[PDB]
Amino acid sequence: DYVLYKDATKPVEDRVADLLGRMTLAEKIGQMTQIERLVATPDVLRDNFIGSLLSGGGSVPRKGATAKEWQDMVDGFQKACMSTRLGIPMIYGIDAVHGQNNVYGATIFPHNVGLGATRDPYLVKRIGEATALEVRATGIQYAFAPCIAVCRDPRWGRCYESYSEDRRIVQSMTELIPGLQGDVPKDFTSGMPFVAGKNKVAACAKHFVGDGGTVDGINENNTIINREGLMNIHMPAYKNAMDKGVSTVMISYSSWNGVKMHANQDLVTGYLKDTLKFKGFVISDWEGIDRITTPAGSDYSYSVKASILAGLDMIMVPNKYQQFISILTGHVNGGVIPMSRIDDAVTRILRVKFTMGLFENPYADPAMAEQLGKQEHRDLAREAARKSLVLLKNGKTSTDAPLLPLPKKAPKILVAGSHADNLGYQCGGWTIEYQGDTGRTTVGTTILEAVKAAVDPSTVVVFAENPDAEFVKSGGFSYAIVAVGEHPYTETKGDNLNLTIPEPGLSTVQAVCGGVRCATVLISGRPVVVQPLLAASDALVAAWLPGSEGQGVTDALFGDFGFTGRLPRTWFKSVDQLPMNVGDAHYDPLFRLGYGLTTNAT
Ligand SMILES: OC[C@H]1O[C@@H](S[C@H]2[C@H](O)[C@@H](O)[C@H](O)O[C@@H]2CO)[C@H](O)[C@@H](O)[C@@H]1O
Ligand SMILES: *[C@@H]1O[C@H](CO)[C@@H](O)[C@H](O)[C@H]1NC(C)=O
Repeated sequence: DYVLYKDATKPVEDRVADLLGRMTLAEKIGQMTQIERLVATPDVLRDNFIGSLLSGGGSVPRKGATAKEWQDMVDGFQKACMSTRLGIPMIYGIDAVHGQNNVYGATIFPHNVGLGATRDPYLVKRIGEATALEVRATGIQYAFAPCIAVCRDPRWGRCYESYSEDRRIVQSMTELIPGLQGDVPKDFTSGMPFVAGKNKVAACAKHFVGDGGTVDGINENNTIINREGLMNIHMPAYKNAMDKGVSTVMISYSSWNGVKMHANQDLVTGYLKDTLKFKGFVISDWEGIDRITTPAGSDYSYSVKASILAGLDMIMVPNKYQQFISILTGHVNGGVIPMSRIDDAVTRILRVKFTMGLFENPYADPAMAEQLGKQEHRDLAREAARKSLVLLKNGKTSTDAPLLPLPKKAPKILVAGSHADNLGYQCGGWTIEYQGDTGRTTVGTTILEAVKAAVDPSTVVVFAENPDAEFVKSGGFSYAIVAVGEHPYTETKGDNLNLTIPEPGLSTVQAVCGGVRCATVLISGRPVVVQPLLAASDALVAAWLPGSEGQGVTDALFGDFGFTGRLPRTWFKSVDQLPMNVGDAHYDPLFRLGYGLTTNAT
């Protein structure tokens, strides 16, 4: 009664081949199908031999769910999968792209653009490490991260998910990968997948390729650039990912010179697989195959043929699994898609599952639950937040006293602005909900809370969200901290041609700073029109989307640490200049990539 694939002491490739040789067409196509937990039931998982599940943004068992509730959900799905004839465990994926961010009480790290400002790849690794633990705390084995897009136009609604417009910074930050997955061994072959074990997670380098180079930063659009620019800008970090053993790669919605990435056999098979020698699995984006056609979904039969022939291994359906499975089955049965293509896709999927130890530990570890939101992880996020801040101005004239760092002791201070006490706003998109949200959406410390935690007990802290000029002038304030900026957004909702922050933002800064010396904290996913905020402010800090740990902000405002962050993107003078990147011809920045003022700790 020995079955070689169930034997944990055998080599991964022997286990993969042994299992593959036993599988029916239905079992094989099943591996290739990922479905939303929203459509999953025990019978659906068993009857369709489903290979993977995901939670999309905001797909949660319930609002407020505990780590254990997540574990019990995942384990209930796994129980169903393990009960099939072959008992192939599912892999569960989720967008843990700045911590385990769909989950209440999870540590929310700064978004990527802020992490780019740190120039600290070891920090990002340690964030990968903490994120894996917080993901495994919820029973989940697979994170759709890192986004290694090189955003070339900040009008893109996902620019905050890019570490930098400079491919070299992005390349340096692929250290997230061995943080999430573990360090590959001495003699590792570039392109092979790797995950250390049950305390780590499979990663996903996304979105292949040129997602950050789209015309006018239009999300999911066309990236018009020759092979040499594709390979010089958008590709390099994928090779770094191969060298670090990234387990999966997700394909972009975007097109390259008019060809849909989800149908690009030359790039997916010819380049990623045959040239970079990637041996993990390639996954679609969410209804990515549907979007091959215009309109989307209008020829699903073609979407399945084109994508699987292009070299995609797993399809994030994620809802219409019966139609996907029926169509791919028919294509195989009719000789349109050879068995060799199915066998390759399934080889890769199983290779990742076996390598990461999923057949040995298919179920959650309840002892890991307490990793969620752990104070050591918050301290890390707080460090990252502080390191991400870029000080853009610290004095209206070169002769003024520097405003920062501020003194912790003063009779009375003002904290103001729409973003001074709003956790959701300081977290941005991909936090609790897909699009993010407003207000106290999870566990954290707002800027106002951090000020109160930082200041001398004699210091009276006044909060006013949008005070008028008279209120400020009459307040007897020593100084003000005013926080304003962008509202949370994701993907196309963030595509923005004007890049001016919503009002009241500017008007609040003008009223505050017109009455008292002010430090303006700008919360944004990207450079936004900033000359008017600058002209009003004594000091101004670009804080990006710093996450749950607002004490990172006050750590630098009050001089516990000096400002060290440096712009990871060009700050434009005007949106009419865009696209404009470091190294262009017409390069006329307000602040060049690399700019950032410093302070010393007090
Ligand atoms: O979340 C998986 C995958 O998604 C796309 S966006 C996805 C949201 O998760 C889902 O809740 C919403 O209704 O649909 C959107 C896309 O239309 C994303 O490009 C990718 O990075 C992410 O890993
Ligand atoms: C780019 O966006 C326009 C709408 O702005 C749309 O008509 C077109 O199909 C898009 N192209 C691609 C390749 O996504």
